[PDB]
Amino acid sequence: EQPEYKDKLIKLIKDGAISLGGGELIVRLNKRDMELIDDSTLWNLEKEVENATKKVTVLKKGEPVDIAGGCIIETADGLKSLDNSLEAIFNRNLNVIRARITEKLF
Repeated sequence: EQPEYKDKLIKLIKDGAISLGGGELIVRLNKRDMELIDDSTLWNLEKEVENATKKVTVLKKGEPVDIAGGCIIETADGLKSLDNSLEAIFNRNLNVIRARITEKLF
C-alpha cells in the first residue's frame, strides 16, 4: 500500500475544518493523485464537517500542489493554506524563531 498517511490527509482536512469554521469550503486537493483519491469517499469526508461547524464541505477543483490539500472557501471570505509545504516550511519557521527565543529580550 505505502498510503499510511493517506488517512493523515483526511486527518488534515478535518483539522482545517474547525480551524476554518467552514460551511461550504470547496477543498482544492493535492493534485489528481489526491483528487481521485481523497474524493473517493465523499460522504465520509463531509461527516464531522456539518457536525462541529454548521454545514458540510464538498471538495472541487484539482489544482496541483504538494502533499496536503488547502481548503479554500467558495465565498472566499477566508483561505486556510493547510498544504504540506505550508506545514513543513512553516514548522521550521516555528523552530527558527523558537531558537531565536532562547536569548531574545534578555
